[PDB]
Amino acid sequence: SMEQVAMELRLTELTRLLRSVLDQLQDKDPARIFAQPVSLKEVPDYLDHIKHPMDFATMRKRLEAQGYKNLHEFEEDFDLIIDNCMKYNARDTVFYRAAVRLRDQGGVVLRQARREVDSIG
Repeated sequence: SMEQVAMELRLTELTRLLRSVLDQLQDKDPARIFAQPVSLKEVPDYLDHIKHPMDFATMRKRLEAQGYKNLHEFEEDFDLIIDNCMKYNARDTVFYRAAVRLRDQGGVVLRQARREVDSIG
């Protein structure tokens, strides 16, 4: 149908916006602490602590499969990155600190993205 296509153009544009959002968030992690999944070869107990691992490469795969239906689902995944880190790592670690800084700097980006999503519809 013509509607199904209109719908698909909206998703494609949402994906385009979320891709730019993802790039902006990932720039706030210059150390690349959150770039890839935590290695289960190197942290073999990880899944005993963290039940829903997340990282920027895994978000990018979902994004490019147009697997995010709305900004809420995208934010859920970004929040996992931060919250998993803040639980697994102690407060006095470069990892925890990196998550706090990503959360704080990401807030600004996410704030405007929500306005753009509501605005463009």
